[PDB]
Amino acid sequence: NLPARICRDIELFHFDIGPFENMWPGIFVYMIHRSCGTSCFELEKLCRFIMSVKKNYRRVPYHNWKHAVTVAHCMYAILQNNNGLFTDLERKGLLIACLCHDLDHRGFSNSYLQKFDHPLAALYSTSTMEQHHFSQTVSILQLEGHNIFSTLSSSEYEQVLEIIRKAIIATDLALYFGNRKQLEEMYQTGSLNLHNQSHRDRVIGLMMTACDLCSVTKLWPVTKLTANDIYAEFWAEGDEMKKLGIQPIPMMDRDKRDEVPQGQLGFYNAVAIPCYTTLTQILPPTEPLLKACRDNLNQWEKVIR
Ligand SMILES: COc1cc2ncnc(N3CCC[C@@H](c4ccccc4)C3)c2cc1OCCc1ccccn1
Ligand SMILES: [Mg+2]
Ligand SMILES: [Zn+2]
Repeated sequence: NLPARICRDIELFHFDIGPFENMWPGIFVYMIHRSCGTSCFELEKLCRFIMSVKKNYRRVPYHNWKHAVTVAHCMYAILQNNNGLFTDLERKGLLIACLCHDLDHRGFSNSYLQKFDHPLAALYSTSTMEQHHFSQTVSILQLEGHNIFSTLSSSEYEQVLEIIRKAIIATDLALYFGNRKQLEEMYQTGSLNLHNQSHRDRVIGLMMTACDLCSVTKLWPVTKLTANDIYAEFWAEGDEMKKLGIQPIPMMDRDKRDEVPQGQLGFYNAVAIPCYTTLTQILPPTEPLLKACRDNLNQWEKVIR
């Protein structure tokens, strides 16, 4: 049962879920309750799903259980401040998608898996980890007593899984660049139509990027510390690249760590600011994400001087 400070602060886009792991499941239950109703999931079925999801996240520095819940929380905040736009089913699916969207991640990029010749890259040639993440989600749903969608009709079940599939695939950031370009064209020609399912999928995709990247929308101390965990995986990957005989990109090369601030500038200019700029144009109540993103861009510019 949620303490008062969290009942309040959880509505803030910049909420941080804290260091107490055992609290995160109740945090997610509360979010899904508040967004989708307490009559919607069988409580002990949902609990069991949640613990099995936790168990199939790995102890990696960043792509871990904490990241998953944090991304779900960003989605909760977007959904709360955009009442009436998304269906019951969409809100259920998106929150579950966010919880599940990095299942069984190793802390390595699709590119590294492809260079390594990992079996997953043979099985899923594109969006490799993201296809696996969705595969893991289904496997967990098929375990005895884990079908949190058991009361929905067959049709609604296939529907919500497809919502989840597309949302998890969309977290492959390689897809974001084209998606966002399409959406910005749509916005500026006044052609964006939320009743159009393909447009709607794009908007959900962008929301999934926004949540996945949300470390850059927290207050600076959180953003800065989260970047330590992000780079710990990047640098581990570049070491691994060095071990296959391949010179890693700078971002993954620990020997170029003094360039981290310049790198952050690059990322904010080319990815984060455009992402939340476009999201605020479509969903104006998401503006606090953009403002916090800009403040962090200013902090990184401060570090450089
Ligand atoms: C919050 O920090 C980041 C989070 C990221 N999350 C997912 N993917 C990334 N990258 C994937 C490959 C390309 C990269 C990118 C794309 C466009 C411009 C810049 C970077 C995005 C990320 C890069 C980040 O900054 C790390 C930024 C960085 C870049 C270079 C050297 C040191 N740090
Ligand atoms: Mg991912
Ligand atoms: Zn993620």
